[PDB]
Amino acid sequence: HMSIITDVYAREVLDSRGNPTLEVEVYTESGAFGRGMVPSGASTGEHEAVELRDGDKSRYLGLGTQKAVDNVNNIIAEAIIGYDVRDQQAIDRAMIALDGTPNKGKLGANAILGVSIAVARAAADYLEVPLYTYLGGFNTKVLPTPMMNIINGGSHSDAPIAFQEFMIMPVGAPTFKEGLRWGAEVFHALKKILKERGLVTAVGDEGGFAPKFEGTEDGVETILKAIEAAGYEAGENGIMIGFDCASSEFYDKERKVYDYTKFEGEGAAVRTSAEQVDYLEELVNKYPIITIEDGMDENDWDGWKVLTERLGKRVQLVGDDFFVTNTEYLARGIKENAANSILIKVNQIGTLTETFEAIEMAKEAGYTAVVSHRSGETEDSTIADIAVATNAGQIKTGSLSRTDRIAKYNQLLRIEDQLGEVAQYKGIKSFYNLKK
Amino acid sequence: HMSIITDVYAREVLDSRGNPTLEVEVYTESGAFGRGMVPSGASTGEHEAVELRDGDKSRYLGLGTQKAVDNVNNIIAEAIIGYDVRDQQAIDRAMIALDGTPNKGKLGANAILGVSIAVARAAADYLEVPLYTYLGGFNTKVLPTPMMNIINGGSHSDAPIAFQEFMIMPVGAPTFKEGLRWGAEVFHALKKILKERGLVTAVGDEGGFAPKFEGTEDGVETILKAIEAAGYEAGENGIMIGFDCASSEFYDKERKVYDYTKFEGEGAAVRTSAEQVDYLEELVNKYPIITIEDGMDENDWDGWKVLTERLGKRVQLVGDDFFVTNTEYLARGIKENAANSILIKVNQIGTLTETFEAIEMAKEAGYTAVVSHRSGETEDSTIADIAVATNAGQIKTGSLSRTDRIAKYNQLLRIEDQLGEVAQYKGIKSFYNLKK
Repeated sequence: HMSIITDVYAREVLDSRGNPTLEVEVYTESGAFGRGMVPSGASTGEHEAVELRDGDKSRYLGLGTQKAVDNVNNIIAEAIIGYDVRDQQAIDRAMIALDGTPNKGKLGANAILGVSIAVARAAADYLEVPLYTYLGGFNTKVLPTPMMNIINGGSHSDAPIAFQEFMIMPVGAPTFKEGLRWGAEVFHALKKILKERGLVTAVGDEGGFAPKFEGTEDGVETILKAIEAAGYEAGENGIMIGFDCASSEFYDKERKVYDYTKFEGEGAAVRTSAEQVDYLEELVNKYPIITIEDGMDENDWDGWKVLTERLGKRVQLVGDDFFVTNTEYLARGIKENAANSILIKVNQIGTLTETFEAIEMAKEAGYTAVVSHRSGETEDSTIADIAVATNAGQIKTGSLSRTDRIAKYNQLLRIEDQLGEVAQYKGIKSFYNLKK
Repeated sequence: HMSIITDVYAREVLDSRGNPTLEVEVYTESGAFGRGMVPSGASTGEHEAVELRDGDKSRYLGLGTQKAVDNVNNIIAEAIIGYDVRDQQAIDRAMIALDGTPNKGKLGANAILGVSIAVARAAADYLEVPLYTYLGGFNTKVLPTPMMNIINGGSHSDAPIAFQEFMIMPVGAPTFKEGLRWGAEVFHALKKILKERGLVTAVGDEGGFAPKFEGTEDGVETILKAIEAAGYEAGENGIMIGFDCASSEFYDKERKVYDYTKFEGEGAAVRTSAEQVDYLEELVNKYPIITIEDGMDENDWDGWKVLTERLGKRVQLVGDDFFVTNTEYLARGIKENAANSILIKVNQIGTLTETFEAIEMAKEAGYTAVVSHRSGETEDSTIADIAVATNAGQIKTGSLSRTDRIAKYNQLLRIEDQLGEVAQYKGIKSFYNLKK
């Protein structure tokens, strides 16, 4: 038919670290071939694209997702059928205003993401045309600019460091074909610094470091020296650096300040709201610095003003929790009048329709839509393809430790060659409203 | 040429930890565009298969595969048109004549494997059959068995241990689905202790760790005890383990004696050839083994003849560096009883048809085969379906706590869903080399 439906199939698969996910076959006869699934991460207690799990001993130690798959696999056969897969919106938006749960799922947020992923894929590679380029008109070309990691912290790290990560960028990059070498170099060349001086024997994350390092204020030698003779200049021109500070971790709501004495030593002073801000601004003033991420909790409604009050046209700040690409919060960013970037963790936004609506809504004013990877990932590059399709601009995928991220990078380069002529990056306009 | 295997299209792509590889596409005159790619790994000198890497030191320290991509596109593009409409062997096994070198370095084992995989994974393009069905056996319904690295070693060992990598093995699940869990459950049990241990929880990109013990009257006790606490039994009525000895290396070539003062503390203990096998005689019996990779050295000829006479039905003699998956080397082991099994490395052998033929010849000599993971881990899951195609089943699949390793099962659960009705679990009686 290619326009009517009377038959489909679906199933489940495993994911990274052992959080299996969905897998649905929405083909028409033997007239379609592709794949459909979604990454995942198990949690609760927040308005995420929260994920539904089984817990039954038979369902892979209680970590199976067949129970959430059952909401689709039990009540279809030939009963509810009658809608088509060509109509992207008929699946995307006719569904939400039937359940309307606040945290994005009763039958499954990951289910509703993977299902529409399959919907998009069901004829993408059929058309013999790239996936990103055909979901509306023809207007998706830009590979999201990758921001790379150099440090990690918290319980995601082997050593006691607070800030969840520090990040640098290839702002000098001409094109992705050649640029693929730069990021791989920054990861390969993380074993030759210590000798100039005599330093510590510890290991680290996907390509960031977790050292037994005495104090936060000194984190310079392990990074700047492994910026210079990482193969590249460091200084404060030509090359940039960035940070990240795990917004919704800790807030002394009982006293209207923050705290950072969790990881500061017992001999340290009280780091505050303003001591946090001014300590980042210290490197904003006399360090090559543009990009920042997180630091302020789900509700730091007024606090998101602050990092763009005086840290004005000199930086760009990503906010995970209060933005999460969610529609209501993405609107309230305007109500606060001072948002500047957003985090687009794929399993925080749900359907692709809302994904692109919110992405364009943000990027209209210059927001850099950072589509960020997740622990539980599959062999498909659906997330980076979505980022390309929605012309997000920025992508956060850690470093080259994991082949499932290497797969995203490879698929995006394949895409670049299918494009042919895309040596594109927007220069200083990549962060846009900047003159410092 | 309405039905002639006409066109190809390869490219250069990536794999684990920033190493380039190659991807191939073969087009039929029916509507095919199929994609497929191969992992990375290279050597030189003896008969071992060899990659062709770009001489430009910029392209990943000279690890660029663009020259292999050219060997495909500028040479094979004219050697595929006009040939037979349907002939698996004639189509695929004819690349050594074109290369002119036995090790296949001039054209490339990776490129040759990609060329083969393109047509072999053309199922939905036009074959009407799955890959396992096509590659030489029609109605196989065989399922995998993981040997996984969770504790590192070998080259990383300043401690009083040597072992290159511990492989834990599941054997005795009630039915074919439950075998996956029976092997996957152990990494969680190891993590149960390691995190509270802290004794350098160094994480390798395999997904494992590198812990240390102190001495005897406990060192190994925890292997038995932790799985007891988890409840899983031990032995060929339970969980069994296998070791990658890395014998061919540790056996100092300049001295030719298994002197283990190399990795252990300086002292007295030393093992010779006539005294090594008592190492296993004391180890295996209280801590059972299932699979041993390259049980002992290749420069030790007269002395492989104690293990197969003492425990020669319980200790699988998996030969990797004894065979290098090559036809001539495998025939060597066959000719005069140097082992009883083969480790497969598809990127070493070169083609799916060569892998199938090698497994067929191993079956003819009573040798069980095992596909194995390689350093450059792909996202394409073709490399592992050949084992199910030839009923080899077992696979070395890194550590299942990561996506590079999970993707293979994420693929093969589709095969497990497709057995038919006749999949009664052979299980502990699957072996034909063992339990003669």
